[PDB]
Amino acid sequence: AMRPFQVQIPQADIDDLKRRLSETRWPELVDVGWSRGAPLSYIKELAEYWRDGFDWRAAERRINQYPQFTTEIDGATIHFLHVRSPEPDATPMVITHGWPGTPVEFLDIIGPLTDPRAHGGDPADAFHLVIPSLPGFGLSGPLKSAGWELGRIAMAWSKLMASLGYERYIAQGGDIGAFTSLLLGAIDPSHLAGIHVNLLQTNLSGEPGELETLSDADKARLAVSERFLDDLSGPMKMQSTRPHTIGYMLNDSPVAQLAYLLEMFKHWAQTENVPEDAVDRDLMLTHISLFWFTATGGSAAQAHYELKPFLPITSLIGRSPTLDVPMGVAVYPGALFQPVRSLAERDFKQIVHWAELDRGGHFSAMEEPDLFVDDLRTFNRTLKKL
Amino acid sequence: AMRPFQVQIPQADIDDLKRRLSETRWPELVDVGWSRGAPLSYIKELAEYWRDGFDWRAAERRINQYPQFTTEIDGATIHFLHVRSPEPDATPMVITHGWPGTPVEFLDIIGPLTDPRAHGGDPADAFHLVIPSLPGFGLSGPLKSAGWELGRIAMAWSKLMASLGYERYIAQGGDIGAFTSLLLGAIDPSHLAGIHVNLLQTNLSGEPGELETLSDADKARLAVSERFLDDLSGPMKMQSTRPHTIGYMLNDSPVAQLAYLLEMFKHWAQTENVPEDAVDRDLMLTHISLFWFTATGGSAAQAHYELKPFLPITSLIGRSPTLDVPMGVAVYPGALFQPVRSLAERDFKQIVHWAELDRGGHFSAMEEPDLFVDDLRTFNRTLKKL
Repeated sequence: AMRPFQVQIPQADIDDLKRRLSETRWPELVDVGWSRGAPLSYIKELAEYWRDGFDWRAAERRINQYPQFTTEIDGATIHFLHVRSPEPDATPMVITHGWPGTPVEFLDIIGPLTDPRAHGGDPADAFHLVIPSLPGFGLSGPLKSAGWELGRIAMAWSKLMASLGYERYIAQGGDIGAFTSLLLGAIDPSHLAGIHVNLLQTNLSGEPGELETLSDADKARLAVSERFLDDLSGPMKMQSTRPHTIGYMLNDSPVAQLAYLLEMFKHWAQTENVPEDAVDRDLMLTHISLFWFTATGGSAAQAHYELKPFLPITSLIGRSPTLDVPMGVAVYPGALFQPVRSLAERDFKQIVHWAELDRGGHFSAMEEPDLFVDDLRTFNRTLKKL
Repeated sequence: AMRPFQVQIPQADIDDLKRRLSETRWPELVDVGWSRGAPLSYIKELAEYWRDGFDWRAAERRINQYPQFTTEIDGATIHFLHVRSPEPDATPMVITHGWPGTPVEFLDIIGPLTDPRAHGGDPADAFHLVIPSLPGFGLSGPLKSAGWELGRIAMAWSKLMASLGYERYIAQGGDIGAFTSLLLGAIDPSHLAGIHVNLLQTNLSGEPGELETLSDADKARLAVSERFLDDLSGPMKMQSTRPHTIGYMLNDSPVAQLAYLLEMFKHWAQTENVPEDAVDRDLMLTHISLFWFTATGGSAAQAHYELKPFLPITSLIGRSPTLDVPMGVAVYPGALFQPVRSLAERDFKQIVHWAELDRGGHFSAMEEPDLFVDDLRTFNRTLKKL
């Protein structure tokens, strides 16, 4: 049974965040720009704005315009947005965030996807949207028990869609949400209209002849991963081994929680100089505040521990089980991993949609809502012609 | 010029630590023992003892019985203990900690090393001790500028010993202190009586015939490293890429700083169930408080960034430059890396002392002061016979 939910942060918690922000003990660090983490000049000014200018209550209102629910599945609380189109025949779609994600990434796409008529679009392009928070993340709240490996998440998701009455839906996502959607392919193929992933990593099989078949451009695309592995993989390594330790390090300092996530907003998102290049500052702070207020820094960190075998820091080699479900792929230029189509085609036998976009990074929908919407609309048009 | 120094933590800073401790926002985490970080039951009780029972002023007094100084070398403040033996002909020795080290590791060995006569030892075994804090660590205070690669540390150390009037000394250490001492071998061989390392990692060269020459036991010893690399390397990976981020995550929460270092006291030290198995709790909290009070969590983290090329997460392969300086090696069973003698002999041409101890981990002197003292005494006796 679905229990109506609204975000309502107690006033005392907001007061506590402001107190902690003004009392931050700022470290003495050398100025090397963003090279070793957020520079003091940037993070201090942002932290001050976070305290003095950011309007949490307004952000809370913007989120609460969307119907939300919580339900219990397999021993965990799951929070989700459920936004019905005014078109009854809209195509159901579950959009799943990854780490460090929240449904707030998707505020800018919800309107256009669910109500295209009101956004100058074709009413035939409508979706009904389900936007859940991963177990242990943000509004789903912290975990009371562990063991949430990918297959368990996928099983949960199929139960959710089934109990909402959706017998045919699209599974969409990036990062953890991409894996979840891909696993839905094996777990719930009879109810899956299609899978769409906006972040795809393609592994070499490890078999001899494969490399020779790749062009210089394919190989360069595979080597893109080297930036993440060398420079950006620290948080994933920490979370895949000691997520509790990360918890202690995020839960008791707002600036710690800020500084940690600024890494993704600077480098995972596609930026030039600052996070604001890619994402609106108030949206970013909304996203970040969710983690802080829900105190799920540590519980969310558990996901990397649970998904260790799937981590690119664990292995970049090996065929995935074959997948016959209609599939769409979107390649964002700033994505940390870049898929090679022929490697993708090796395992995924019904890729019906392959799009290469010219801007946007890791948080694709969040960074480039219009591109993302146009893309998903095109994909669904293709599905309907099958 | 050497400026007399004493540790004197302002009372307000102690009051601030107690306030922050009682106001800790404890994360909701599942109970999986130590598997994913410090369990809540352990860290909460320790944090309460830290606030209510631990006597910082007493720890401060114990440290201040040793003459200390600060001096400026190559643009950085260096703090050091300087403990002269009552034997004027004692052998000078510089003992260098690593990460996450402090001179407090050595309180239990200072007396026996400098004044063996008073400790039932032979006065001929005496050392004069120099015990510096690495640039950016603890009592040396945070860095105002970066660029502190190993060679720069070694150059600094040779300048320090020279200006203290020591024309012949032993360089001793583990971890960063081991590398520093080994580099002193190339940088200051005319003033080096010998090098002693209590943590030695031995790299394969990468050359063909080498593996065949190793016994099953040698190979098993090389594979010991797998525990560190798989399970314990997160903090080093984070610090080698984003030490500022780590800074923000340690500087504004005592419990964060506690939880982070508990990793080393649990797993790097040789324990069975708890840190207290290996190290006295009050000594541990003294060590940990140093980082907190000096606010050098972030500045110390810089060392992994600066020493990236030397990191075992970076490379485990390649010959080191040949070294002809008289060398001593001590192998502690709980050390994270275990040296193979024949690999050591490959590069180090005058190993005169090789000892295999039966207890103790990473913080060898701290965990097993009597073994460590007996070992260094034996080593120096060997040097004198050369």
